[PDB]
Amino acid sequence: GPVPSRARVYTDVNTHRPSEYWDYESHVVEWGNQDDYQLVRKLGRGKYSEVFEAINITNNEKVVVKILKPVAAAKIKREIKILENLRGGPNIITLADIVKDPVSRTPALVFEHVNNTDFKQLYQTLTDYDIRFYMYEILKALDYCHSMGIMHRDVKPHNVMIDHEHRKLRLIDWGLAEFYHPGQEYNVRVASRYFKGPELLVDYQMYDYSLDMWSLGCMLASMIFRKEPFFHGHDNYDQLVRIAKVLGTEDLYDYIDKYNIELDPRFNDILGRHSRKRWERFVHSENQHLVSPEALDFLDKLLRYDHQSRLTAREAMEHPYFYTVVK
Ligand SMILES: Cc1ccc(O)c(C(=O)O)c1
Repeated sequence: GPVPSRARVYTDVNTHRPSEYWDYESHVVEWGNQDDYQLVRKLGRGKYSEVFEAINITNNEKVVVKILKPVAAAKIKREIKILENLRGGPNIITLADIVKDPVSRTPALVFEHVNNTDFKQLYQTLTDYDIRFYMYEILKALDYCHSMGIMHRDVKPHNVMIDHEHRKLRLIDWGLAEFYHPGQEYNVRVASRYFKGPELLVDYQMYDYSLDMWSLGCMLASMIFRKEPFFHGHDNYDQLVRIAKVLGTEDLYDYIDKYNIELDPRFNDILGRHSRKRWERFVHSENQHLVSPEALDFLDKLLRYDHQSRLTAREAMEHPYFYTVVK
């Protein structure tokens, strides 16, 4: 069957820690007071929660309340533990409280206020400098959570909250996040279609932090090339074909050969034969001011089929693309 894989960094972070850290099922939730929070307006509803702008009446501060749907139980406890472990980390959303919602009778997570604007609202109109600046800020969040033994697994523009006026960023929605344990097989039904890594699309379960680096590369490609999304699949199958039209089929078959993966036979009639395209193929008069040799070299090193070959978050922070960013 498939050949096993291990992360090349932060491999054994969870193995050395006491079970209290990663055994989210044994965690005891310290319940706050639901009356401290007054709901103001509904911001949105996703698959697993409803999100509201609210006010913390004990200090008049604005907060965000995420009321969980009563679907999964193990999933709820995992999100709370991950948020508590990461609290105070660079550009990580701050969990302020956990209360029991009086109506839904489910946990409600209370977060520090952020502007009601996601990165998808701004990321197609940034300058070259601001793409570099904000990507460096996202990398600080990813290296921190990876160093803490956690993969986000849902990196996408909607999950990056930005306050452009204040040049501040937060990585949000840790509901799909998981503790990395070497040799563990994970569910491939994570991330949004356009940001899914080839490991998810070929059903390779022993993936790691590097999945977040492919999703980050998809975001960068969409920003520097002004193409939303960069890989525009009609479904999870066509998503891999769209990737193969850019990266080529030869490196795809080498990746599948290396990990001894059984590619779904559905692909035999749709994948075709494609050579790797040079990154200059995507450059045009409308995006050329966002492209540089450094941007293309950095993107090339994130968008690799082999998850073990992608830059790690710390390696990404060292790249020449960020030499222009004031630190
Ligand atoms: C601050 C904020 C806003 C919306 C959200 O959905 C989240 C979250 O899921 O963590 C956080």
